[PDB]
Amino acid sequence: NITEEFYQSTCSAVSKGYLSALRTGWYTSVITIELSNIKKIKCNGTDAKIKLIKQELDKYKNAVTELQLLMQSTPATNNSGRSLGFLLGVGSAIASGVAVSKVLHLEGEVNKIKSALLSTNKAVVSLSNGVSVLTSKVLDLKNYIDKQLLPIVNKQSCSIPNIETVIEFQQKNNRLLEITREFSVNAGVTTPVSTYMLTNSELLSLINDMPITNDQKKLMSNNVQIVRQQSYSIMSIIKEEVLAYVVQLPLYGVIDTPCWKLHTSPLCTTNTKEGSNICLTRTDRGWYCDNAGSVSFFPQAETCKVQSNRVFCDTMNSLTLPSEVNLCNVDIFNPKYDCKIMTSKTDVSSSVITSLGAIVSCYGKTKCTASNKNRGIIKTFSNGCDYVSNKGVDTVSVGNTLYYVNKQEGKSLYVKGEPIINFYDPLVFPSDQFDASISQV
Amino acid sequence: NITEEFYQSTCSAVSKGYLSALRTGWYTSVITIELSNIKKIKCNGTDAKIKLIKQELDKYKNAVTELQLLMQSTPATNNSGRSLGFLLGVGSAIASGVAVSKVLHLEGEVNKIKSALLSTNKAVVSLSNGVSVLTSKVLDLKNYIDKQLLPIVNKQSCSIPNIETVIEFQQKNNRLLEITREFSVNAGVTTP
Amino acid sequence: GVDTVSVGNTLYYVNKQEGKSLYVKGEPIINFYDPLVFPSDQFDASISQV
Amino acid sequence: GVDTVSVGNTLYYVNKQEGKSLYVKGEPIINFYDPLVFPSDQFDASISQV
Amino acid sequence: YIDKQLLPIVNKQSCSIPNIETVIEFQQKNNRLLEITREFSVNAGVTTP
Ligand SMILES: [Cl-]
Ligand SMILES: [Cl-]
Ligand SMILES: [Cl-]
Ligand SMILES: [Cl-]
Repeated sequence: NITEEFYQSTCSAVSKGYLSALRTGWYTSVITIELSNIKKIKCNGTDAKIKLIKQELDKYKNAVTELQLLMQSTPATNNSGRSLGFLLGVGSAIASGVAVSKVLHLEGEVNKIKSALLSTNKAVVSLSNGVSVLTSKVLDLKNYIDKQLLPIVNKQSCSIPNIETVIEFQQKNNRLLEITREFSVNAGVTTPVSTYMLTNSELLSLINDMPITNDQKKLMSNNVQIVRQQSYSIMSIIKEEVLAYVVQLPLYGVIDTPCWKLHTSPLCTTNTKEGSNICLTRTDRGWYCDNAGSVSFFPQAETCKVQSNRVFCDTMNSLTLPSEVNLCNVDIFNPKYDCKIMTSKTDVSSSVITSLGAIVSCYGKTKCTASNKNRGIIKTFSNGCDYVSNKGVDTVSVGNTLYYVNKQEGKSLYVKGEPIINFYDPLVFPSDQFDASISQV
Repeated sequence: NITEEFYQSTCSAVSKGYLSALRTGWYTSVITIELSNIKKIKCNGTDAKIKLIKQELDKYKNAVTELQLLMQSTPATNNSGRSLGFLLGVGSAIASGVAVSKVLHLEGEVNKIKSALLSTNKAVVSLSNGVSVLTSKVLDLKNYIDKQLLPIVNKQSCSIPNIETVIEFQQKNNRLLEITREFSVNAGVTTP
Repeated sequence: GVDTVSVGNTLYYVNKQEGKSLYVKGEPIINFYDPLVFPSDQFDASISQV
Repeated sequence: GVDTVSVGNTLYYVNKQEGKSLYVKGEPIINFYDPLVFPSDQFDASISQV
Repeated sequence: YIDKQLLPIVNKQSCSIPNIETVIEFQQKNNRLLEITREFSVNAGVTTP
């Protein structure tokens, strides 16, 4: 159950009650498509059905050629001031998948995988470097072409195939064309992993066969759409009648730990004289999750995805902070943690839509209200930082900007308190601390 | 007519003459596709045209199953120093649409919409919360499957369909597959 | 009359939209400040704050 | 010889690109500054500006 | 004709489904055999004209 508290003293709000799903590691599987090595199409027969097969077989060959050009390259990808995102480190997202992909280029490795998938479509292979991976065969075009399409290709006659075969081949070949299509506009690396790359059935099956915890299996299976978004597909090799690409799946080593979202907004004095005011803003906004005795902090919004009451985050875009970082919500002047803030003289009106309400920073001549769809305006905000819950409120207006509030169910608590900006003498207040803290000020 | 002035004193330039089109609010409509509830495909006939229909009908079922898994989740999305972007507030882009979506989960609301779109493909429905929305039916696979594909599915015979029907069904079903495709890689929320 | 502009190793194509430009001459305001007391560490500031 | 690096709760995989690294030893330059007069609010600065 | 055009659909469990034009063509070629047999069977093996 989601709850929320607004702190009038620091113009901020915390949303509690969430459960964690943090990607901590990676699992790499090798997906294969068995290809038919065919060059020639020996047939002088000008039959329309033969022509259609020839045309489809031509797309097949171009895809293979196109993929071979992609294989020649080494896979790579590249993954505000009121946020602490600049403090983050820089990881290499597909470094694990690429490491596996490089092994696949070694001679014998390809033939090793093909041997394992000879009788079955699912196997575990020991790679020459000494790493085991789940290998899977999702499509056998080699079988279909050699079994259904050989007499119309390998011979001058060329017994004209039925129309249903022409349709069927286009259906089966289509997946190869789409995979090639995605890789070719993404330089061999795609994310999220599409259903062309890995169908819902294949992914669910892969998850079940992943030797992970039953909780992780359940978690990933109920949130496949999120798993896809946190996954990469890496074109590896197309060699000796087999296309292979590495699918890099998220590993959730942290599950069901409490998470909370911190919302922040500018806190300024409200003197009538324009420009005689000083401002203060908490800069530690973002997602927080308890994690191994510390706290994983995610400054950027893109990093975390919320499903009902569970938060999916990526640890690569996080900081590991002392748990005392939470003290900034209760006592920003606490002696255990130096709470991060920024100062300014620019008192501009704005609103932050929270999980269960809205924070309004209203300054100057700005019209700031909250409304119900039926009644209309039910609250007019005064200058300063204020808050309203989503219960009974549908929209909030700050100036010419109308915000819809989240209609998530849950209780809000208004924690009254003197705005801390009132504690500072404007005559000696440093209003040029773009990245600062309580003690630094 | 566009004009422009450069101010040498402050190293800046202003381009005038433009007309506004500002998004100030949101309008939410409910788009519907009538689906045929089919499980079984009773037919032992190994005819190639039957096989193609079966395969296409299998994609249809997987799409439905895939969408049902997506429905289980609550929709959400996340929408330099020389710019003042850091001064901006933080809205919730799909808060209005999601609010409508939640109403649709309430029992009776679904049947209420289906009743309005019974005779027409365009109607306005009063939702139980007290909000009216334009509702639209853009595809009726329920009609097509039950009218063109029932004898080849509901019975052991299974009178083999013409090749043109096999083509036609793939054409109509394709849209459902693509919609499902977009939702599945976008966690149920797409834009544009 | 201009199609491109080059600054260092960077070539910019200009927009070929039709319309009149006006060059408003004026003393660069940076010349009004004494460098000895000029605060050059105001990342987010204003005229009065400087 | 290294495959991963862990900082706090964050596990980074390292690039397995082949190539030689050189560790150039040297006194951390932060040790050269007196903290009593060190400007720690220079968001965009330089050696001489500090 | 049978051994060249119709063997895979007869000699094997698969049975790669033949095109519709072959179905038509075989009926055309086979027809003559059926008619010859037809004439002989109502004429006790001797026909004239
Ligand atoms: Cl045919
Ligand atoms: Cl909105
Ligand atoms: Cl350019
Ligand atoms: Cl990593």
